[PDB]
Amino acid sequence: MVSVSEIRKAQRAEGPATILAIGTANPANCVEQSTYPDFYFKITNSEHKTELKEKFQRMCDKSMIKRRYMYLTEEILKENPNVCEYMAPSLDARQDMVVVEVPRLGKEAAVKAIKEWGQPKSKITHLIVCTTSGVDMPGADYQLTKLLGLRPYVKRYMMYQQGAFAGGTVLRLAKDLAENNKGARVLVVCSEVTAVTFRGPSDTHLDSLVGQALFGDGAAALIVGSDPVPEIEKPIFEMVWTAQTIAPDSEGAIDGHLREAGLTFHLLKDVPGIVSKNITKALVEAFEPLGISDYNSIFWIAHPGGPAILDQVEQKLALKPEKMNATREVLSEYGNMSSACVLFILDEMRKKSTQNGLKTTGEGLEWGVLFGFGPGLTIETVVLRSVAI
Amino acid sequence: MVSVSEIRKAQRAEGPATILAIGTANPANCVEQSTYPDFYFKITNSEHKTELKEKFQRMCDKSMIKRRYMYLTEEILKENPNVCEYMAPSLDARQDMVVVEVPRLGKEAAVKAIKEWGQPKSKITHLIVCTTSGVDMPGADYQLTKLLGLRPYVKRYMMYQQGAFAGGTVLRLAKDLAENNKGARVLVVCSEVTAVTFRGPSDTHLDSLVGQALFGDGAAALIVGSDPVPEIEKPIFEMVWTAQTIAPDSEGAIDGHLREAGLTFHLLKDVPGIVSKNITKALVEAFEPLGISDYNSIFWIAHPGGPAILDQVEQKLALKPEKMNATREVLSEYGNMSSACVLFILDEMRKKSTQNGLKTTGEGLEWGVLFGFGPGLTIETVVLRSVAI
Ligand SMILES: CC(C)(COP(=O)(O)OP(=O)(O)OC[C@H]1O[C@@H](n2cnc3c(N)ncnc32)[C@H](O)[C@@H]1OP(=O)(O)O)[C@@H](O)C(=O)NCCC(=O)NCCSC(=O)CC(=O)O
Ligand SMILES: CC(C)(COP(=O)(O)OP(=O)(O)OC[C@H]1O[C@@H](n2cnc3c(N)ncnc32)[C@H](O)[C@@H]1OP(=O)(O)O)[C@@H](O)C(=O)NCCC(=O)NCCSC(=O)CC(=O)O
Repeated sequence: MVSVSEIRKAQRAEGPATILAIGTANPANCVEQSTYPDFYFKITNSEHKTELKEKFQRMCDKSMIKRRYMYLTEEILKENPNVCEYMAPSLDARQDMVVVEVPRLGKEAAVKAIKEWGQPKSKITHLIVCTTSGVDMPGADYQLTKLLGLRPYVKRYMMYQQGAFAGGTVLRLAKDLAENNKGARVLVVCSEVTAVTFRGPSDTHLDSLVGQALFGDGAAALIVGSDPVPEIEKPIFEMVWTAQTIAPDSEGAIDGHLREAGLTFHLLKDVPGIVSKNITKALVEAFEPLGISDYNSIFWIAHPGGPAILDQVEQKLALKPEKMNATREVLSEYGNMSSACVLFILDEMRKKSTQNGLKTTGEGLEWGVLFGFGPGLTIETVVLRSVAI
Repeated sequence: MVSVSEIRKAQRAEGPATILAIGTANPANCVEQSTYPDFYFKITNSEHKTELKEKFQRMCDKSMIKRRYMYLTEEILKENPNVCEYMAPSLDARQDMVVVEVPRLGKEAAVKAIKEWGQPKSKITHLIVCTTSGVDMPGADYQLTKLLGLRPYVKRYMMYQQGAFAGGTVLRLAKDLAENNKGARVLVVCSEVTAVTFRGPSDTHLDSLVGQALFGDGAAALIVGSDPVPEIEKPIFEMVWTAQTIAPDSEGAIDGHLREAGLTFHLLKDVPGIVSKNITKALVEAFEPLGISDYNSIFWIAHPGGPAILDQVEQKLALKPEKMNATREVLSEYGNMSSACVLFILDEMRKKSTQNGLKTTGEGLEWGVLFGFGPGLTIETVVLRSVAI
């Protein structure tokens, strides 16, 4: 009797998944980078490690980060000496921080996105939450449903322990949820808190130390939907095509293990080298089908894992220095916020484009690319189209 | 110049997401339930806790589980006393087990699904991995990509710390990935290992104790795609509609926290009561639009969190005793395997339907329902259509 073909035709959306609102938030504690080496070596009781402190000073001076926002404060760190050690049992304390802070910070960003969107939160049909900081059951998706008062029947996607490429992963996921479901409006929240990875310095673990110069906190929220209601909703960017891949010869480039001493990273190859070496193949896969091969002709969003990734990509491709302006401005004012970074960069780009009277939200250009980089080594690619004005 | 409308039309699939292959696997160690109370109280050094052992005997006798498969053995447990205690620092040891066992067991199930499917593994475009046992970076999705030799550009969805409703969550996700992307073939793997939750008994934590009578290990893998190639591929079930909701008055019904002592569950209400009280609303949302209100007329798959959930649902709705046969057979022969359970039940159902000469893979019936239950309290609903023969 019942036709599945008819149900399927009626159930799906028609146009491209579109970003309709972006909102961000960060912990209130602003930590200057200029003074961080002194602060970090003093709070971890490592002032005697003179040569290591000099190496960390050089890491901070080359970071290209001016400041970062951290949930962790001097007072919290003084109450948690095992978090200040390089390797001490401390997961319970870290989890107690981040199981609450991830959804709290995500809530602030989401409220800002929902206000911009301007439509009832009862129209949110799907919720994607993403974090690399802590895990719990029910997860941060259930907590944000409760905190925001979303409908209990919101369809949830809890992306845990994902890593820094997952701002691209949540976009890749939201595209399919919005496009295959008529009326669907997806709230996307990436919320990342360094309390799980902060730890003291050790001279035989310099890969862990460079994370202490770069990682910062923040959350970003999006509303994503297909078939925007003209003039009620306001498109910012459209998603057109996505990919994910594992770079060859990158085994163990970025490992991260969640243990009794928290989350510890381990770096085993040359991340800037691997990303630079494999970015062109990612661009030809995305843009050869669209007939574009001039990579200065598109707008750019790249996860700023560190400044060397950006510099080597710019050099490899001969990007004009300005292509990475929005990326570098986020790195400078917030540091590497893992999965959220790329979403802050989208917000900076559209805000500066609009503020400065450019013709599109993608710096006056039509087509754009967003890249996430992280453990695997994984590269996430999202092809975007800007919107006029 | 470029038309996004044309790209979107060309990029999407046309028909309903279809399950094209199912494969399962379990650890080799088969643990009888009849003797488990003696084994478990002896291995955890709790033989002196006489009244608690009697309560556990009653839990096991009412479980309706005949046997379970466990990665954990007597030899492993004897090497890990802190895993045998109710609450001892042990996450590092547990993580070391499950970061390897989750992908190993998932690989076995996936190979079986890929063999059934019969098509090149190079046609797998998307991979969803789901587990509640351990987390790592790169995740179990990267490990399975490597173990199976999938293409490096497979698009991955790593669902961590999800909980027992997530066999429904992976179906909900795979439906959108398959339906919105022409040609997409999704490998879905749920792989669940009790090494993260096993722990000794405590008479002030009886909610943790009932998990020790019920939780078992296993993995299940699916191939999901839209637009199956007639007679090359072989549809088993079609997905038509999905939902997820949070039952009212269920705050803290099933909490699970991942700590330095591993994953510990905490039960605070009446799960069978909450599920039974809210299942009818879930069924009317799913089936009122299809015009069906006789819930014996559809085929059933329900997460067997415990036998009381099943009994109270059967009683509430006046299901014939046979509706839950496939569900109860899985509970009996494997116990509660968290997210994988529901996928084992789909395999049992289609195998028994085919074996016994019924007309469809859904026990001779056309429409069916699959439910996942877990932390939140969350209910996942997936509406399925069977396939002839
Ligand atoms: C660290 C940088 C900002 C510095 O770049 P520069 O080229 O400008 O600078 P430089 O060599 O003069 O100083 C950088 C400092 O890094 C340190 N350093 C140098 N060699 C290194 C090595 N192989 N192992 C670890 N750290 C190293 C030294 O202290 C050195 O200063 P000196 O030797 O002179 O004292 C850049 O390397 C960077 O962007 N790398 C980031 C690549 C990446 O892995 N980031 C991904 C996320 S981090 C990660 O850890 C993820 C995670 O854990 O999940
Ligand atoms: C445990 C059962 C198999 C037993 O059911 P019966 O009705 O047949 O039996 P019964 O009362 O005679 O014995 C069941 C035993 O459960 C124990 N028991 C009874 N009262 C309980 C309570 N409120 N707290 C905890 N456990 C309880 C007692 O030992 C009792 O035996 P006696 O008192 O006579 O010694 C059933 O309750 C069940 O299916 N519950 C499962 C509901 C659910 O929560 N499962 C979700 C996953 S578990 C979870 O823990 C998830 C997780 O942690 O993530």
